[PDB]
Amino acid sequence: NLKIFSLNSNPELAKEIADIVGVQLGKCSVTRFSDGEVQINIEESIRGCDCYIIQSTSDPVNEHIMELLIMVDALKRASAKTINIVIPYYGYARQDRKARSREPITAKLFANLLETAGATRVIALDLHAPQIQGFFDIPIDHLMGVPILGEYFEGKNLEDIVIVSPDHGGVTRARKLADRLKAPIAIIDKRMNIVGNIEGKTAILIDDIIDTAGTITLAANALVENGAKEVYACCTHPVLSGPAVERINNSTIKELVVTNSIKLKIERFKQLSVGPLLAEAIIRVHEQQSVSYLF
Amino acid sequence: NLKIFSLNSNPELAKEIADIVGVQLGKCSVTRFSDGEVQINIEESIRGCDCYIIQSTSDPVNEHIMELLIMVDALKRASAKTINIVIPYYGYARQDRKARSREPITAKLFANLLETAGATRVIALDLHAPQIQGFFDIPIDHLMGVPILGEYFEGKNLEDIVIVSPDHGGVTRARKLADRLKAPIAIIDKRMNIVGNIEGKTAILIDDIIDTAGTITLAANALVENGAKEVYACCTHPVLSGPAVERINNSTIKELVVTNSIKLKIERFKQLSVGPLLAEAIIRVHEQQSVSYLF
Ligand SMILES: Nc1ncnc2c1ncn2[C@@H]1O[C@H](COP(=O)(O)CP(=O)(O)O)[C@@H](O)[C@H]1O
Ligand SMILES: Nc1ncnc2c1ncn2[C@@H]1O[C@H](COP(=O)(O)CP(=O)(O)O)[C@@H](O)[C@H]1O
Ligand SMILES: CP(=O)(O)OC[C@H]1O[C@@H](n2cnc3c(N)ncnc32)[C@H](O)[C@@H]1O
Ligand SMILES: CP(=O)(O)OC[C@H]1O[C@@H](n2cnc3c(N)ncnc32)[C@H](O)[C@@H]1O
Repeated sequence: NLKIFSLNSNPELAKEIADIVGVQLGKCSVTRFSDGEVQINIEESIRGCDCYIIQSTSDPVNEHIMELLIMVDALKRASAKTINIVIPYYGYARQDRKARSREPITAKLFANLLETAGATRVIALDLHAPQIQGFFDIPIDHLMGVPILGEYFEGKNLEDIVIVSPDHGGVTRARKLADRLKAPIAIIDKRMNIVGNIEGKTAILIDDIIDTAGTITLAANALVENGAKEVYACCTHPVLSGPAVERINNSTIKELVVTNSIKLKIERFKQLSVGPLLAEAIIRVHEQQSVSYLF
Repeated sequence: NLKIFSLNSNPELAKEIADIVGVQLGKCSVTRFSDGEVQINIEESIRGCDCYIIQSTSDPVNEHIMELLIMVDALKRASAKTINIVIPYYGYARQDRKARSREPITAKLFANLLETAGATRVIALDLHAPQIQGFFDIPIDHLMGVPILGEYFEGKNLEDIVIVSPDHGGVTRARKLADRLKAPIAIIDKRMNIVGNIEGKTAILIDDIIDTAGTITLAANALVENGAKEVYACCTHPVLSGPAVERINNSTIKELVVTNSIKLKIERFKQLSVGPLLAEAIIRVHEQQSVSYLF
């Protein structure tokens, strides 16, 4: 049958996914010996079971990566039938090529590591570059989070919107959101110009990851300065490190909308859940049903 | 110790490169048996030599891919020291992810095939997606073509330029060319809107591949209709299949600028050579000098 294990990155999301699915989370202690080495106890036999491990490789990234790899090894040697990795947030996704000399392509190395450890398949959400799906030779399902952010805004009954991409590489994303809301797009062209008509419109800034918030807050204020009626901001993954919160709270962003792909105070925010989406992906993968239906 | 072989895709480019490097192309004939199967005769012993093969996997793509793989196999079994692949145009680079269900990720399979056949390293030019560099675990150098197209436009003394991206996924590229030309950018948003000020400006349309020319010609005419003084168009790889030439010749494109990464009658065009760029790269790879010196 189906066993779901949660590691340490996002226990809540895991529990939420297990409940939506209708099963109790797997019994296992994933602790740390006194020396910081990862210790793993899977307290119930799992021979012949299909295991799903839920882990975001978010802060601290290297610890979550290692306890994930170590867990995969434990399951492989314990005879799991399949070892399915559910990764709500894929750390290192941004290092997807040699942008400069002698740089590692970490997203690819992670992929090689996971396969070497023994992973059977991966279920990922809003990967920074969709080409990362090709970094694996094991099956990998890539879910989009935009439909979730889109539904929330549509329910706000907004009028006169313009979807804004905070930089050059986010235009495709901005376009997927514009499509769903039947709206135009404008882009921030920082060398900080604004390409597109944002005058008197409700601007929605969308990015995949919101990390330090420099570009996003900087872009918001400039949207307002240039005539936008109000600015909303959203992303799938709330990394929010450094002075992010500080910056967001002090900006002109009316509301920051994020998902719980990463565990988290912000004054004007709203966290949407990707629990239902992942749970449903899990069931379909497990009942061998079409996943394309989720798109 | 250095030997360069040309396969059938682009003999001219290969000879040009060898002339710059100063070697005579290696002795081998790649022909067809009466039934269509590749026959490969390597006329000289290459034991211990560093072999570089020059092949674009352009039309007919599957034939060029097979003769390349078969050549790699011949070299491997003939004891080449290294087998270095110079790919000016990487066919199948557009299938870099699962954009819709049950699709293959061909760019990745090609990479897996090349390594399986025995490739040591790859030198590629303007890959459709830079992440394709991470599809390999063998070393791969990714040369850029924009600087070549940029130099040629600066020599036009065009004023009031705007670089235009023909769609959402080409904005980063458009930006690298704008940076060069210290110019602004506009983008075509087809659901066919134009986001950006193109009124009375010389518009330069830039894409990586120009295949059927539907989007590009369609974008040109719309640029003109909306107030652009004149439109130029450029790309690195001239696939130009189908009714491309037909369409280009009949459009308002003042001049189509391409490179010779792919072998080619167009009325207003200009072909620039990537021969010098690839040749210097081969020399630096063989000598183990810095390749990043070239960027
Ligand atoms: N419209 C979509 N947007 C983006 N990619 C999608 C969409 N539809 C399907 N895909 C891709 O196809 C994958 C799932 O499809 P498959 O498992 O091949 C087929 P099945 O429909 O049998 O599950 C997803 O993980 C995603 O990568
Ligand atoms: N400015 C840059 N733009 C794009 N790619 C670059 C840049 N700098 C270096 N690279 C990457 O680094 C590769 C070449 O440098 P490396 O082999 O890492 C180091 P070396 O300079 O020692 O050769 C290129 O093929 C390219 O992928
Ligand atoms: C705008 P992009 O092209 O999507 O961003 C990729 C760049 O960000 C850098 N990057 C990688 N990991 C990072 C991280 N965790 N924080 C900040 N930037 C990162 C990479 O070196 C790469 O040059
Ligand atoms: C510009 P893009 O968003 O990178 O385009 C990717 C899509 O173009 C298509 N594509 C793949 N191979 C191609 C080919 N040789 N001819 C035309 N389009 C191709 C596929 O439908 C793929 O999902």
